[PDB]
Amino acid sequence: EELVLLEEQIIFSSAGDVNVYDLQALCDKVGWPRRPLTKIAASLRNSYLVATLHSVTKQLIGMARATSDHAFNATIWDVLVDPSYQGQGLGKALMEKVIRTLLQRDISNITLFADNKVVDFYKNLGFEADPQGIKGMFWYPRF
Amino acid sequence: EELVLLEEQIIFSSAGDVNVYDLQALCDKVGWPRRPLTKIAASLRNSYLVATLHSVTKQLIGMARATSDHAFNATIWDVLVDPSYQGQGLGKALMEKVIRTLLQRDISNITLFADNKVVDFYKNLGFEADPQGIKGMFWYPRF
Repeated sequence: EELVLLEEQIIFSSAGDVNVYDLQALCDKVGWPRRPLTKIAASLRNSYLVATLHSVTKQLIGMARATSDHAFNATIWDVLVDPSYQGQGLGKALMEKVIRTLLQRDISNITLFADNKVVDFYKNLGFEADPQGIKGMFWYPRF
Repeated sequence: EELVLLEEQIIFSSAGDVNVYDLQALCDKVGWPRRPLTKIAASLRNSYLVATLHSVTKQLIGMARATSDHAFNATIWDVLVDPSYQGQGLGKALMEKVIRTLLQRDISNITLFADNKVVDFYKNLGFEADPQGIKGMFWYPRF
């Protein structure tokens, strides 16, 4: 559940205790538009998994979460690493521990939706786009 | 929550009371491989929405479900209609009431993963594949 990955030491956790203001700040640094904090809070309590990287010298520096039906499917959302800490393998390690936690829970199929600029990053983790022509689709997206 | 769509009368419901054996039979008729009934049961209890079509003259004839983080995302899974009842607009109406229920709950982005043979069916409902080059990805899929 709580594990040191690096040594300042970077700690992984799947406790899911994220302060919504800390997450907002982290989303600001990576240039994300703000979303209502009560909604962020709702999304955290109702995610199947909330996985965090913290920097204790505790500062939140990464997050990934997933939705799931606890059986067949889990979809990963909102993966981000503090840009001051990128390039050090911390995103790659966050995702690995997320995938492994979901496999540990026997979830048959792990899914995500990837921006074009970050598709190769997911390929290198074992994700595969449009398997056998399956298409990811959104309802009237505004991106 | 419970609504008549057609008149035998076809009833829509979002109660989520699905007997796992009824669902297994319905999956058999559309030619789906079986999955462990305890897992199906788990997937039903832990879906954000379980939507059913029944034929009362009660026989289960359609289902759709979704996962969700109750805020920003909902992904639709396991949409099926009894093949004896296909072509009568019942799948199209099941999906509409699913989308509308999710919008009623203020979910920002509605997602699904579509087989190639059924992508146009979802387009005609307002879904859009690979918006701005986003790619749906699975982890080591075996399809």
